[PDB]
Amino acid sequence: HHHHFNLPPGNYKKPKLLYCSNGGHFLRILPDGTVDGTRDRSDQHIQLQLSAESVGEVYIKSTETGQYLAMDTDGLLYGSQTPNEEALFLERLEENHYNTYISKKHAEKNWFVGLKKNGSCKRGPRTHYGQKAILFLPLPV
Repeated sequence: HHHHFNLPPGNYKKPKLLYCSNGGHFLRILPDGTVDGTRDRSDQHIQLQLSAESVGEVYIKSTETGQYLAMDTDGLLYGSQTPNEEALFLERLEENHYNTYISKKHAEKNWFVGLKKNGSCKRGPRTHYGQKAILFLPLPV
């Protein structure tokens, strides 16, 4: 492993909203495959169902469209029609409180799922431990 194994206490029984403290946005996967953040809690594309593949590994899926969150070869998040290797993330506890998601495929480069204050996603290479952009809080829908 290239990363620690502190895991968050939550479970995957129910869908969640992934709230980013950085700018106060909910992770969103649009129908056209676009990924970004929105502060609008009424949005129908922010409800996400997480599921464990192996301990500490998860798929993050739009309950509204069935698209899986994934990060491509150049570090961009996108919504995938199918659950592939680019869609697996290492879900870990951070700062003894938050949830962070590292791209499994690009774990050695420390590429995280992250939202900027303006609500746009961060490209993998631009993320890193210590940023507020990578810190999420899963909230009930």
